[PDB]
Amino acid sequence: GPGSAAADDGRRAELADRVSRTVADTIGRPAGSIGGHTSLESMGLDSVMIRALASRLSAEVAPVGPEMLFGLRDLDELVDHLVAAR
Ligand SMILES: *P(=O)(O)OCC(C)(C)[C@@H](O)C(=O)NCCC(=O)NCCS
Repeated sequence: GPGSAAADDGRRAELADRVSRTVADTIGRPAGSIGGHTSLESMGLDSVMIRALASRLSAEVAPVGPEMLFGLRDLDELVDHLVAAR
């Protein structure tokens, strides 16, 4: 039927769970605390954590450089890049 919240919104959710676990392992928090709308400032993602997270996302989700991660608002903007890279 009609798209909700968008067309192919479920294809982001398949990648966003892998992103959330990959972020959780980088910052040392429980995986249940992470979610798509969470700001990267609220997760403490400084330059060193971003350089680690880029390598971790390349190993566990899809290839990405830290130059993309410095441009992000939240994990919803990131998963739109990685779902399109596959
Ligand atoms: P990245 O190498 O671009 O930056 C790393 C950083 C630790 C400097 C950055 O993430 C940051 O927190 N910048 C703000 C620093 C600040 O407002 N005051 C100095 C705190 S020691």
